[PDB]
Amino acid sequence: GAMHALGHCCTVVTTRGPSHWLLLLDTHLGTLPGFKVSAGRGLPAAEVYFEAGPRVSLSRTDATIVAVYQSILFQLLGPTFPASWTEIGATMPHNEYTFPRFISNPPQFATLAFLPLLSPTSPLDLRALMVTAQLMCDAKRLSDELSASLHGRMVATPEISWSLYVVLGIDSTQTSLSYFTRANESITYMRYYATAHNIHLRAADLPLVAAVRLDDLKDHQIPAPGSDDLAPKLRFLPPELCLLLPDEFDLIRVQALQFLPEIAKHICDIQNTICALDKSFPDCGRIGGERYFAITAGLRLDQGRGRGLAGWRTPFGPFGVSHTDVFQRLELLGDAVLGFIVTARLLCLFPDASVGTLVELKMELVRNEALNYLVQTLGLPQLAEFSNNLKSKTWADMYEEIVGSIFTGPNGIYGCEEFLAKTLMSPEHSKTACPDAVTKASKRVCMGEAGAHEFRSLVDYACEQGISVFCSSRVSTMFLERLRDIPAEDMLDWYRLGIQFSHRSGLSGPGGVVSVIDIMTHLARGLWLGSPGFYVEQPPTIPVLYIYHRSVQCPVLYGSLTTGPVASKVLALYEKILAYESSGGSKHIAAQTVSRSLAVPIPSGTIPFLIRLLQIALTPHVYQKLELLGDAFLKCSLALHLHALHPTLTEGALTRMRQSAETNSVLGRLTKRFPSVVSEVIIESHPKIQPDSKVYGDTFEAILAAILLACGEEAAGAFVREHVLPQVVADA
Ligand SMILES: [Mn+2]
Ligand SMILES: [Mn+2]
Ligand SMILES: [Mn+2]
Ligand SMILES: [Mn+2]
Ligand SMILES: [Mn+2]
Ligand SMILES: [Mn+2]
Ligand SMILES: [Mn+2]
Ligand SMILES: [Mn+2]
Ligand SMILES: [Mn+2]
Ligand SMILES: [Mn+2]
Ligand SMILES: [Mn+2]
Ligand SMILES: [Mn+2]
Repeated sequence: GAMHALGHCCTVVTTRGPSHWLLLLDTHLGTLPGFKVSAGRGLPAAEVYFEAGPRVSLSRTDATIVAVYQSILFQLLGPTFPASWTEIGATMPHNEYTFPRFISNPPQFATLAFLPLLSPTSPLDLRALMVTAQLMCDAKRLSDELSASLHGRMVATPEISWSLYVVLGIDSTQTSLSYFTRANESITYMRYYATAHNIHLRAADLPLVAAVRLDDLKDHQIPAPGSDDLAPKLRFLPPELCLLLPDEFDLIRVQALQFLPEIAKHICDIQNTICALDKSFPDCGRIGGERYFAITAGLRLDQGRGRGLAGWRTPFGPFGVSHTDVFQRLELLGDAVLGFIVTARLLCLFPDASVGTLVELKMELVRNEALNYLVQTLGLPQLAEFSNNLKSKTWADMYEEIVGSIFTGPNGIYGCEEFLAKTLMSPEHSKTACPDAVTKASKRVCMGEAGAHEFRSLVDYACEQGISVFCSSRVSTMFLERLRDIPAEDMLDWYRLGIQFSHRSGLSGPGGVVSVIDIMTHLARGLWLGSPGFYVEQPPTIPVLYIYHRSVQCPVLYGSLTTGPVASKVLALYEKILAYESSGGSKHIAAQTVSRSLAVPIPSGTIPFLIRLLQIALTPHVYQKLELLGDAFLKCSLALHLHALHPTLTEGALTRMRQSAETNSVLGRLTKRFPSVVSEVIIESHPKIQPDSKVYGDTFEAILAAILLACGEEAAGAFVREHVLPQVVADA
């Protein structure tokens, strides 16, 4: 209509070859996921690929010049198609959508126009359109104009539904006057058209035409000047009813064009999917076409049905990866990121807890029985659709998939973390009168006018009522216990923070619902993502702040280190840990040596703190939790590095591969590649230890954590792809 014209380079491929087109959309739908179309309706199986182009503008005139070519197309497509892509699309029967059970009537309806292209690189020529359209307009009738120059050329029958055919050659063996037969009936051509279509031939004495109706021709190739490999479907028609199409409209071109209603339908499919389930599926950040495929992959647990997923068409992700495989490799990855988040946040939520109990709590939340509950609460099962022909499929899987999907979306870890906070903790996780002292204490809190003697009352009654805000029972129980250790005057900061999250996530106003469960939850959230660090039991409290190193910051919550209520807590630890008096001897020497032996560029002025975190990784009994964290991160890191490295592989492959480089022995050897000073301190702290010992692999994970903790994530990530990634053995 106006400048508004996003370009897309289509490529319709079939047995014969590729057909390119320039798709102009009046809307922003990011990149469009290709899709292949099964064999049927006269036309054979094919594949359609998309790929963003330039944002081509158009002067109203050029817009009318496009209109023309379009009508041409609509005419070559026949009467079974209304001259309007937008209409051809909005007429779609429900059974042809990716979610036929969730059809929405979106506000707008994209406008599309297809243009011919010689090569995926060729520019847009608005003048080449005239020439083209002219050719069509000045198209003679075969009876106006040898059988070797028409062989292969296309031609339709205007008076005959514009059906399309491919000229094979003039058959002088007979003429329109000739005869053909049926079981118990012999008729002349001329007569037939007069009887049926009720048309009166004029050049009845003209030599008939021998061509194959495009339908029948499905994918069969064209013989040579009648050697007629397979000629039973072959038919004959009056050169006068034949309108020879100009060279350009060659088979490839023609037939390829029979797959445009479908590209339109595709756009219609998408759009419909988007605004129908968009606010019903965990937001990933994606939009348009990618948000679509993302929804299909997460909601279409079963594969297409012969004909296809959404009609005859079946959308494939980058590298032609099925939505099925995508779900497979997003869960695998969601499982790991989810695992790492939990390990990190629990460490801080229970800085005094032991690894043992820290691992029990983890499962307590990452457990299938648990996630299968968060999924039920997310109302996903209802949207989940599939023909129960798929066997170890689980709801819980969907949770990890979403997590894996948020991460790879533009929202990333910041997204998974949010998704996580909301879901794992909720007032809907506990059951349910109350005294007066509590009710009044509730409101006062709802408006900050609440103090220390008002929260304790709230925690105790929530302590003696069995209030739970985690999908787990022990975790919840364990939670309330922590609060007991928390000084009342510190809880309002956790609240104002929890209530802060509930808001920017659109799941709550500026102020809480005014209930005790509600109140407790806002603390939970806040304490979940708020706690500064943990203790390395009998030597201070390690601060978890590898998140302030991320290139993108989120002050609204976390804030800055230059200073908030929460922010100040972490930094407090950070310094107190620098305020420690390094006993510098060897553990410090090894610590130093490891620092420069990273072969990785860590952010500046991050060294001193790193060294600290290294000595701790080196000293025995203390590296306990660091290892726990390293293990988790490493698992996440690798999965990622492989996920990117092998876009076509699935779970198993990806699993076996990363697990290969996680075994202690593997990690241990790495630990040895450090200048002996390291190996030395180990043996130093451990009497009569062996080269195949565990501590070797275990301290490595301890190190890895030390990098993440002090240098940030990506720094550690590079650490992994530089030293550990290389050790992954190939399935082959
Ligand atoms: Mn309908
Ligand atoms: Mn008549
Ligand atoms: Mn992917
Ligand atoms: Mn603790
Ligand atoms: Mn389980
Ligand atoms: Mn599975
Ligand atoms: Mn699972
Ligand atoms: Mn609001
Ligand atoms: Mn591991
Ligand atoms: Mn791959
Ligand atoms: Mn030992
Ligand atoms: Mn280990």
